[PDB]
Amino acid sequence: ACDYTCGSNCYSSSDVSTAQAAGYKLHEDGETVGSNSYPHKYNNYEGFDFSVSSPYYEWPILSSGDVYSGGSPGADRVVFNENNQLAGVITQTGASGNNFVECT
Ligand SMILES: [Ca+2]
Repeated sequence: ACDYTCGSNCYSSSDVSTAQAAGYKLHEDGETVGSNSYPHKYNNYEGFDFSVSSPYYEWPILSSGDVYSGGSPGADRVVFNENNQLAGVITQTGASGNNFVECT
């Protein structure tokens, strides 16, 4: 079973914790990786109901289980906040342009 399903990508709770730990470390180090500079601020224009408060940051999560190191980020992402609390798992998959949709 999937703890989080983004389009056709299945994710376990272990996948999301491994991702978030990598992103959070980069945020503490004031560093980024990839052409689009991740992690970077996430604005919740879509009004997703997060039970953790902002500021929020996004980091790519990959379908392969590897942690993101540069190269193609895919469409999925973890969103965490300033206290290193998980907000939710989101995707561009099924969404136009600059929208996101939640992972289910
Ligand atoms: Ca996995």
